[PDB]
Amino acid sequence: EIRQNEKISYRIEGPFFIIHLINPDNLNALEGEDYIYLGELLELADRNRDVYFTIIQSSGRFFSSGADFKGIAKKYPSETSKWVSNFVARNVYVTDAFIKHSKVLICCLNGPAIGLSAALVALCDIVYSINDKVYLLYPFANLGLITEGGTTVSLPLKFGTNTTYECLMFNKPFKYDIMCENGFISKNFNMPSSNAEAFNAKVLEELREKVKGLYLPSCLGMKKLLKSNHIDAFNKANSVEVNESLKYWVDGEPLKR
Amino acid sequence: EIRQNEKISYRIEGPFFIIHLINPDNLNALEGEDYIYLGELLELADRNRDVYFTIIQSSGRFFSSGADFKGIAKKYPSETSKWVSNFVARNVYVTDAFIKHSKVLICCLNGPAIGLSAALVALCDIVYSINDKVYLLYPFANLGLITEGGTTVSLPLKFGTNTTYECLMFNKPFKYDIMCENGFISKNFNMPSSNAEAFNAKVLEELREKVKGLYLPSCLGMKKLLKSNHIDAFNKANSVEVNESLKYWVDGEPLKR
Amino acid sequence: EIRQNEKISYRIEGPFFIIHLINPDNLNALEGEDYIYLGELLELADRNRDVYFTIIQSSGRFFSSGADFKGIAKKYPSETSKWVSNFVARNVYVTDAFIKHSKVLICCLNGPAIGLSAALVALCDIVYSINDKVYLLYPFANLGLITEGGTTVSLPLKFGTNTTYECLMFNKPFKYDIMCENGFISKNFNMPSSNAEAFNAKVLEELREKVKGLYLPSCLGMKKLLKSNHIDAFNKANSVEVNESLKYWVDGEPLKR
Amino acid sequence: EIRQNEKISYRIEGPFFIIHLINPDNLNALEGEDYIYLGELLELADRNRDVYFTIIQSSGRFFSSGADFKGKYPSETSKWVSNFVARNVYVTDAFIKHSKVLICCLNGPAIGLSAALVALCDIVYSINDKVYLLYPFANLGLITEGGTTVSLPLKFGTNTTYECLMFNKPFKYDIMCENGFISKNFNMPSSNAEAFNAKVLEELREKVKGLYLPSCLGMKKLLKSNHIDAFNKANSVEVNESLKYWVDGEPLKR
Amino acid sequence: EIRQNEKISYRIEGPFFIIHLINPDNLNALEGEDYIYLGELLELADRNRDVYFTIIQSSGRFFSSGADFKGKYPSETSKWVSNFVARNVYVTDAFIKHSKVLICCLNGPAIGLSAALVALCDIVYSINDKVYLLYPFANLGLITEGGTTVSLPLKFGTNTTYECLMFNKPFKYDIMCENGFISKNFNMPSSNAEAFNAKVLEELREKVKGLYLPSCLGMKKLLKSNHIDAFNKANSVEVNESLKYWVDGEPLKR
Amino acid sequence: EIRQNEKISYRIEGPFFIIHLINPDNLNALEGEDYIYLGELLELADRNRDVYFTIIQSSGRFFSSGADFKGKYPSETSKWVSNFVARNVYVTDAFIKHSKVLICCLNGPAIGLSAALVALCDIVYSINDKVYLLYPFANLGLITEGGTTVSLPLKFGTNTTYECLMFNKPFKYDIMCENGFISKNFNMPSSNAEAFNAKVLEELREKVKGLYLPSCLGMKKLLKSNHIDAFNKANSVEVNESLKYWVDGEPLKR
Repeated sequence: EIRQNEKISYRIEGPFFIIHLINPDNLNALEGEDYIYLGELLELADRNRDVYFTIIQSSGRFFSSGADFKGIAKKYPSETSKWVSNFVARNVYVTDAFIKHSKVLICCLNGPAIGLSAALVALCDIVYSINDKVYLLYPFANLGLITEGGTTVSLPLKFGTNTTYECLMFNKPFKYDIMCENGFISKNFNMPSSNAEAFNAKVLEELREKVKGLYLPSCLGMKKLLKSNHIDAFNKANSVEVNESLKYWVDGEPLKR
Repeated sequence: EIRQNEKISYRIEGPFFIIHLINPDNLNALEGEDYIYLGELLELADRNRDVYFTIIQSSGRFFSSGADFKGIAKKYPSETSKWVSNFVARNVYVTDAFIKHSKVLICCLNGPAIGLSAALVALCDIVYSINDKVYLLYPFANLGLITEGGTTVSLPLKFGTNTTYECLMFNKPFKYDIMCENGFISKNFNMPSSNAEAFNAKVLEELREKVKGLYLPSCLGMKKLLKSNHIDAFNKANSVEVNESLKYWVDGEPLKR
Repeated sequence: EIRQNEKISYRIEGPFFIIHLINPDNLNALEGEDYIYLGELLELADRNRDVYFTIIQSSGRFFSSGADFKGIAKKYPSETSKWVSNFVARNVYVTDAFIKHSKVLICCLNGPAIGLSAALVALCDIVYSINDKVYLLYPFANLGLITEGGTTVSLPLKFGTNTTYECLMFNKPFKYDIMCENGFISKNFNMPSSNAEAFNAKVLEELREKVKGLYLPSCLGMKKLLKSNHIDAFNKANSVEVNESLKYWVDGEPLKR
Repeated sequence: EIRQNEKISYRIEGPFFIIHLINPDNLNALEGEDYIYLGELLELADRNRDVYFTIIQSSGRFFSSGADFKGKYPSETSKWVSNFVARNVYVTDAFIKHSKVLICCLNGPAIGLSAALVALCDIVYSINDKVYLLYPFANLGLITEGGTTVSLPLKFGTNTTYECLMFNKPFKYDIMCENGFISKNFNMPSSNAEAFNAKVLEELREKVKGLYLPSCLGMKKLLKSNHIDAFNKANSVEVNESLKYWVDGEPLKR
Repeated sequence: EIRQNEKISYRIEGPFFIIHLINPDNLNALEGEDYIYLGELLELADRNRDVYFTIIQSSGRFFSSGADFKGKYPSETSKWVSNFVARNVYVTDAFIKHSKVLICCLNGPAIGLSAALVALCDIVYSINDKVYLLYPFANLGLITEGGTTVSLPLKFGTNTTYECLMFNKPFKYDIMCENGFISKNFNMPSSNAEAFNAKVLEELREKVKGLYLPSCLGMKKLLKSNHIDAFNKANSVEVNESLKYWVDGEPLKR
Repeated sequence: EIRQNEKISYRIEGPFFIIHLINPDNLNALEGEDYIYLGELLELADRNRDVYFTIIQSSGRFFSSGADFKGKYPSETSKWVSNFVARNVYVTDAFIKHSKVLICCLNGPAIGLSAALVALCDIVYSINDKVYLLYPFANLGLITEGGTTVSLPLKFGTNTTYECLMFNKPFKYDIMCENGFISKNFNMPSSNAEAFNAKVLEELREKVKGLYLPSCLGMKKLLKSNHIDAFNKANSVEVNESLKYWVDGEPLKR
């Protein structure tokens, strides 16, 4: 068991643990406590012996527009203490939940993802797209922040170093063509952008077919070995990213933007 | 000198040590002792001061359909002792022979490669294809096994992480288009699939031309430096892969499949 | 301040430190002291708190034809002492200046680059091309040398391992199509090959536009994290490359070629 | 520059940034917000161009008895992310990355997270041979914290570290000496940490005469690169792997 | 659960999985299939949810004199892959990856591959000051085995390791002590390994009282990550690089 | 084979390549071209198939007082690249990569870059307990050189290394002993380095009897892999980061 969250649901269907972002009217923008809740759902999936795949699905036109700004609120003895509790803690936890996850993590990209949400997409093992209008945007340079959610490692790993610099330094999107040219997207479903619900069902239908006849413990044993290629780099980056962001928050520049 | 093997021949032509898989009627399926023999041939090439390139060629419609199942046979005090001797020993040795090889390793891909044979293809420095119908298949999830022959490292390195997951988790081939898009194949010769013999000769003809005027010790000096990028990762993966496979063999699941 | 160099100029325009190779009649071939001067200019840019981007531009039909052979000259107690002073010292210094540079390094590729110059291009963060006729050539195998300027790491990182072997082992160029397929070039300006001057101005015009509204310290903070992915590998390669080249120089083979 | 804290003071004397734990009646036990305050002070020292050495000094009979166990959330996970994870990752990182020479004046025992911070210092001086470090994780139902995963095997050896951590035994003075953890024992009475503290500073003043202090920092910058990756990896993994121990509830019970 | 082996017994007592080498008349020399059996026992202990400590004990005057030299193939390479490579990579990996706390009760000397396994244990207790470890690779015409490439410099220092390995000299008790390799010397007569073994278990029982044993395993899991990559790399390279020494024939001659 | 050098001789005796520093009147201080010559001699030894051990011996009261400060460029940077960077990266690399067993006969103190080379040797023997190593970088306005960034913490411990380097203090005999840096102290009078040198060679001759010498090299090849990456990284970074200290001018002033 776990508390209910009106913005994120989950369910289990056979070997699939399915997480669903269900706040399309706000483009599935997520507050700090929602990122924590995502980590807690990954923990549930990770401990469930019948689960082999964790599938993240969303709703409406965006996968997620990223961290919900409105959050702010109004209690802490310093600006540092405040940002350690609100930003550092949450980022280090949810990023670690993705990095360490032992089940096969699949993202169903129904639209654009931005910011920390787009970082989490880049931490997934497999990504499927609704159509060719999807993109990922990491607007750190425009917001006065730095890399988050393991993007320091994942973006050069999955898109190449030179491409990563052009996108990050100048606040440009990783568009569909860049995703395709780097094999980031394993299948494009070519469905209308209004059709996230049908897209999500179609991915699960194909997954049910694809797992027939496989020995699912092999999937997990192979993931365990594959994860060892970059696990150290991801764990180092996570700690450094969250601690180096603090000067940007405490300076105040992101609040201005 | 070395014993003769009716399934694998070798010869030396100038700076080229040429290994030839010559059992096309059985799709060049290899038994454990044949993988060991391949390692022994690599050792011969590696110690020969006149050799600068080790070229692996095959015959018929397949490069190699992988490990020969028929092997089985019928002596060991436990299932563990049996699999240590038959699987662990052989895999750790032939994989190491490829990883450490100091001469430029070139694979002439005359058709599909499967399993451990396809792992060895991914350990080569340069790969040439007969035509666009070649593929590599790593059927570990269908066989109830895990990554072998350094594929834990080589597949993400040469095909990208997300692509590797889609292929390995779901037992899908790395097809020609994926090989091309990742620069895995350096030249496609576009010859008919029946023509492995002519393909093999044509590769060697072009190689004779390409080495004219080069200082061949530079080739080896550059390889020695390039190998240092991933040598530690490959050596770590080899040990872990062979030892982690044992539970899959001892459990018995692969024997069923 | 710094001494003047008739072959290389520099200037500062806002957040841009601009280095210009200005010897088109000799294809911007560089002598040892010119590589050192490039390192000294990078040091100036690196220490200047108003500089966020270091832009390297050239002139005429070549970006740079590489190390200037004529150099030779005619004083050293041994061949080793001579090559330590003339080759090892200079390479280890200029390569380190590129590896450690904290500002965003952008290369404006107005034509082909060869040898050590082409290595430096591969160390830049972002590369823009004048048109599709550019290429990089690393002629080490024809010259009787080995990898230089961090190419041991940069070429497999940015072009893939198998491609790198085909190019380096056989003295073949990394052509435009290979650069494009690996995302090495962030934008091709598609201008006539005679038009380096207009190309250079156009890149700076677009850069002025692209930085509007960005928090430039974020660019540097992100680079600092991204650089940590491969900094150890580059520093190890630099030391090994320069010291392993000595036997090739002292043997005498490169002097013959 | 920074808020006041009744339990921790600081001052600058020439090239020395001196942090002083000043709550000897409670054995200098620290709450979560005090560890955060320590990180903030390290940031001040790190950014101060006149500072070359950061010296951490305490008071009374203990250096620090560790986290103060006396010292709104939608779940237990959310609570422990905010109270344990956040604070540990931040103060540990502040020590790991610190660019000034970090010197600990060990006036008595240190326990737990405080003792982890002592093991992150570059140089340690002891008041006398009664000092020890205790990492009581096995008795509390916790795991390694504050980079001890890396620092203890590095500075005390692997086999020694297992005997001490697995069985909740102290790293005593003799073990510290035999591994060169303590650079000097001042052999002074435990009833006067104030004199000890002053004597260390007096000897530091003498030792820096004639040195080019930027060389000290340049050397530290290179030396730190030997294990910086390992420490950063350990920090993320330690804080996240502890959560199951807190959320289980076992530490609350102990 | 597993076949019987006349030379090696095992039993479980509470949280302790106890492996006992019981062939004192042959100094507990082990054949290839016995090293494989040891790996199989470690796998049993590793998978047993009630086990927290794996204790390796022996008998008589030696812990183990190493590989038993008293103890069908198309080539010499094929033979040595099956007899040496396979067995060494498997038993070494079993030790490297083991998740339970591994304790060695050193009742006398250990030699060769057996002494490599002692250096892979987390904690080592000695019967008395007459124990030593000998790695006679240079005299046998072999190279490092059982992860000694990593473990010996890690636990004894690099310079010491070179003096011992290059010149076929023992790591004696004083060297073990000075490096903290031995956590406790029991100072008991060599004529009674049985009493030593019982005394170690008695003290372990006392030491675990009041501890949360899952913390022991959680801490080991983190500590192991410091050198796990190095050990796995060394294991593959050691076994494969030995082949030229066996296939040359030089060890057969010595 | 190689030019003569009045300050450094060499000879081969069986499996031993013996390098002898022979300028005791100037405490065997070495100029830049002499460090280059040392690298060239190591290359000779490394390529000689009959050589298994490279032994470095000196003369008089000092092993070496370090770089000789008594001992055309368009800039200060160009000058220091040619005179300091080039020479340091080359001789340090020669030591790091050397495939033969490197033994240092420490007849007296070593300072600076010479003392860095001593810390790169595989085995060190001392004439008596008066030897020390001094790395006076903080007093000279320089930083670590010759791989000391890695070797000193590795062989003496991190905390000890900081006390010595930050405060320009010697690594004395007792510190060398306690860390096992010295494999044997010969306890001979300082007035006869020649006898010391001969005695070391006599004992080496005895110790190699019955050994398969290719095993020594095979073992070194594996042992070297533990830290080779760290040493190569440190070498590039040390030489390049020193430049600002030389170009500033601070060392010239000291």
